[PDB]
Amino acid sequence: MTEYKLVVVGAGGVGKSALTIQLIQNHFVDEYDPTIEDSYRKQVVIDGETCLLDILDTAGQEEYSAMRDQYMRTGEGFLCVFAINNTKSFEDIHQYREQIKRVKDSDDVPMVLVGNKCDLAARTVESRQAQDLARSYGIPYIETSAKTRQGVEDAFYTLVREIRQH
Ligand SMILES: Nc1nc2c(ncn2[C@@H]2O[C@H](COP(=O)(O)OP(=O)(O)NP(=O)(O)O)[C@@H](O)[C@H]2O)c(=O)[nH]1
Ligand SMILES: [Ca+2]
Ligand SMILES: [Ca+2]
Ligand SMILES: [Mg+2]
Ligand SMILES: [Mg+2]
Repeated sequence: MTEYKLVVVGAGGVGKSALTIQLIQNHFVDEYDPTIEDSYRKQVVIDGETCLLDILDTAGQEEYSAMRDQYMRTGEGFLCVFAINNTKSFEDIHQYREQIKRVKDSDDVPMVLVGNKCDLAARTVESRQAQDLARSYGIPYIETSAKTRQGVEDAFYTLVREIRQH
């Protein structure tokens, strides 16, 4: 069956693990345990196609930035996550996109911009600002909440649909 290699990237604490675990395991991780690098696999049907999602949950702590090159080489599609209550995390997106662009030597890498924690009211990144960033990258913007599950499947499945346009 077709396999899709997804990689979830973004600053520390934005909810990469919580999103991935919500998708794969259907529960919300409330506690905060920083990730080094974990892998998840699951067979799922997306638009009629049985496929295997292979998902890499990466480190947001800058200490582990040396590991990015390796996972960017291997990944087919990138979920670029910030939190809508973390302006700095939104600004950090560009450094991830730029490295992906270098490593892939490509301006057309399958990606989806994700504004997570949309259940929280302390928003400092408005939808339109993120829409604009995604537009400049040629990619979709989707808001999510790992806590409520809002948008979670949509974000990951959209990334599969972007890889398929590639
Ligand atoms: N309210 C709310 N809290 C969230 C959401 N996603 C994550 N959190 C919380 O934010 C904290 C960090 O989540 P986590 O998934 O561990 O972030 P991370 O991006 O994987 N961290 P790291 O980069 O260090 O591995 C946790 O306490 C988690 O419960 C969300 O959608 N809504
Ligand atoms: Ca829980
Ligand atoms: Ca692009
Ligand atoms: Mg994590
Ligand atoms: Mg503002």
